[PDB]
Amino acid sequence: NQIEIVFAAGIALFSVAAAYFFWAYKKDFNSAFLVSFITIISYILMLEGSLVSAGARGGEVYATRWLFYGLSCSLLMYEIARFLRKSQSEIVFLMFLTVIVMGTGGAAAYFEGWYKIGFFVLSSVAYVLLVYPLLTSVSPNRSAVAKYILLGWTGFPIAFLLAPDGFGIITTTTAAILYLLLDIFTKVIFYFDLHRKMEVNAQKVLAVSG
Amino acid sequence: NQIEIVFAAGIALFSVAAAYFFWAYKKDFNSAFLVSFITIISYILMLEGSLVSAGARGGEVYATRWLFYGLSCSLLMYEIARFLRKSQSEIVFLMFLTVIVMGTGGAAAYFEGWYKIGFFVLSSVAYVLLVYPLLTSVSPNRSAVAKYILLGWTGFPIAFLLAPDGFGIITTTTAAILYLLLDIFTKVIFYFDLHRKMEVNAQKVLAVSG
Amino acid sequence: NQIEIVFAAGIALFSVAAAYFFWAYKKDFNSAFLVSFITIISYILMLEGSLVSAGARGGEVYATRWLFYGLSCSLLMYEIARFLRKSQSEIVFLMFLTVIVMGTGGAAAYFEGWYKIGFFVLSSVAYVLLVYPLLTSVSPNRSAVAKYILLGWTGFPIAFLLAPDGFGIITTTTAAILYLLLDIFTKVIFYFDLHRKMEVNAQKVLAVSG
Ligand SMILES: *C\C=C(C)/C=C/C=C(C)/C=C/C1=C(C)CCCC1(C)C
Ligand SMILES: *C\C=C(C)/C=C/C=C(C)/C=C/C1=C(C)CCCC1(C)C
Ligand SMILES: *C\C=C(C)/C=C/C=C(C)/C=C/C1=C(C)CCCC1(C)C
Ligand SMILES: CCCCCCCCCCCC
Ligand SMILES: CCCCCCCCCCCC
Ligand SMILES: CCCCCCCCCCCC
Ligand SMILES: CCCCCCCCCCCC
Ligand SMILES: CCCCCCCCCCCC
Ligand SMILES: CCCCCCCCCCCC
Ligand SMILES: CCCCCCCCCCCC
Ligand SMILES: CCCCCCCCCCCC
Ligand SMILES: CCCCCCCCCCCC
Repeated sequence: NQIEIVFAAGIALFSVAAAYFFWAYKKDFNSAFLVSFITIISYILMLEGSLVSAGARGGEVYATRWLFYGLSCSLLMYEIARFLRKSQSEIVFLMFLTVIVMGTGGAAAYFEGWYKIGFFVLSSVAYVLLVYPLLTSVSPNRSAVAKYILLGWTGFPIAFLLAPDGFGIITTTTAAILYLLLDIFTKVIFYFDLHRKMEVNAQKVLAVSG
Repeated sequence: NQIEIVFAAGIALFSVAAAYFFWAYKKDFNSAFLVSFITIISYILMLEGSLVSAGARGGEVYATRWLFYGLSCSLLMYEIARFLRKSQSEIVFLMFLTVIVMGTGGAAAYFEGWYKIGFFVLSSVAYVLLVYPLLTSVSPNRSAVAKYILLGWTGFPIAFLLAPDGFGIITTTTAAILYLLLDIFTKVIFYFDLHRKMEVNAQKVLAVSG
Repeated sequence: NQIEIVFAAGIALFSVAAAYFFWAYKKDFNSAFLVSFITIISYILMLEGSLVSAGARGGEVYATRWLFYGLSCSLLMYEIARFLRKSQSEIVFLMFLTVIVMGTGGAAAYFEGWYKIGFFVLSSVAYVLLVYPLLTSVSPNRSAVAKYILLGWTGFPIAFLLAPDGFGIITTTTAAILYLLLDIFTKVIFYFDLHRKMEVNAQKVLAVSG
């Protein structure tokens, strides 16, 4: 009952964000639009109940959340890594790491016992490899970005461990509200905050070889 | 009984098209070959009955059709967008839209009630965003292409609404014949018609910077 | 019992290989690391028993093995094709073929009767198209590479036909040991053997236009 309302709020908010982002930005590759549109699909699937499995302490796990993050967060990571002027091959690497983090997180959420532990460890290893080059970047853009990695991206494995995906210390519904707050921060606030600086950065890189 | 014959015809025709396209074209990236080869796989899976679900008015839905279109139609969209000399980042955007249209169409086909409606709406929104830059292109190549978008690509959501995927006004078998006709048009006739002009266009773009 | 030990050995070995490859190579796009990390995930899923189906002569089939090869072997194929200085569009083509080979091989393994035969034929056709430009390459690098294609990549369809995936002449456990030997050869020995020559090749291509 309660969790349907959370998922409905997610559908509504990301529909508004997608419509806004498409209208506000240039009518070309709009990662902000795609990230939100994909998240709409993900929230509808969770509302539908398409793959709900038993979590810890009697909660539920919605492992398609994590699988769709493999797509939307790769777009986010493209923006972040470009913003920090990583090389093209490091951008691709970081995007691969991102997909791996999300895919193994979905496995860790769904599976049990030692499989959950094993997949959570692999996800965490790839995640350390993902954020270390972001957090240690010498780019002047590192601090604008660090707050998304530290409070947003890193909030997810913390929420995961508390949630039925992990130990089940908090309920399914409270976990879902937490994931929705983190989604708004990493997928919507991120662009309101950084869209213009990222576009200006993209123009400077285009104009200046090297 | 009848629908097995339709799917068998699809297997046979796309096997011949793939063999022809591989032989006829250069032994390099051959999108025509890949589009047909992928469609072969899709028809075998539908003949096998791998994920058949109940549609409207007592028909059947073969939602893997739509999922495989996310792969083969991205290759088609690459050809179309390149043909109209869209920028590299607009090509990628249009390819993303294409995958979204097909993925949400497969969800709309499979799911029911308000979920079918919701996913059909999201698919239609992405589809309007996909074809608007194609149909309004100033490229001299726009008219050669418009007939595929207007009669072929747009025939699919019309067939979908009539089919058990949508309202079920026509039977599963009649829908499948219609989808096969649309497949031959958008995946085979398309290349017989446009292959040479697309290759010439690709050569001119390679030779002339700007 | 016995096969759990094989899968555990795979988990252990690829974890060591991934850790070694990440440490040994440059902290940038590391295909050797990703190939091994992905294979870890695949072995954990097979140990878990996530999609086990009945094979021939009373064996078992682990069709997720083949599906994950579509990802790890595309990275390998990127390295191989680059090593032979194939053009960018031929590299993409070969990578598409690779995904098709693995995807249809997973279908052939899982399905039965004429579907197994049909999908094995399609996989074999794409595989001939994949290796013919590798085996006939005029690159001086062709011979270093030919032993991986001839003994490793081609060992898989042979093992497949013997295994419960195919005729079931050998048991599930013996097939799994054979696949693990082939994995170590094509994914680990490959890099110990060829890593330096591939990096030197990549530097020469970067430095010399044409
Ligand atoms: C929705 C938007 C974003 C940026 C989501 C990010 C998610 C993560 C960083 C999740 C990480 C995980 C870790 C590191 C390990 C356990 C499994 C998780 C997938 C929750
Ligand atoms: C097989 C070849 C092609 C070009 C297929 C194209 C399919 C579509 C354009 C389908 C579109 C859909 C729409 C717009 C909305 C409902 C769901 C559909 C997937 C049928
Ligand atoms: C794990 C690493 C590698 C390089 C795996 C390669 C696998 C193949 C070349 C498999 C080929 C198949 C063929 C050609 C036809 C039957 C199905 C297979 C997938 C086994
Ligand atoms: C303009 C360039 C955007 C690049 C988008 C890359 C596509 C990411 C797909 C990841 C699939 C899991
Ligand atoms: C500049 C565009 C880079 C696109 C990066 C692609 C990442 C692909 C990851 C695929 C993993 C499934
Ligand atoms: C059922 C008792 C009412 C629950 C009130 C808590 C809901 C507020 C959640 C808001 C999260 C932003
Ligand atoms: C020669 C360039 C061809 C580009 C092919 C792009 C690959 C599309 C994959 C889409 C996956 C759903
Ligand atoms: C010039 C090659 C452009 C390739 C476009 C890639 C599209 C990736 C879409 C991935 C969505 C799942
Ligand atoms: C069962 C009665 C015969 C059905 C004849 C209609 C089949 C012709 C379909 C051709 C579609 C191109
Ligand atoms: C440095 C360039 C590496 C290119 C990696 C391509 C991504 C392959 C994804 C294939 C998905 C099945
Ligand atoms: C130089 C990087 C080339 C990357 C090749 C992408 C191959 C995409 C195959 C997608 C099939 C699902
Ligand atoms: C159960 C009888 C012992 C089986 C011994 C064979 C195991 C050796 C396999 C090693 C493969 C490299």
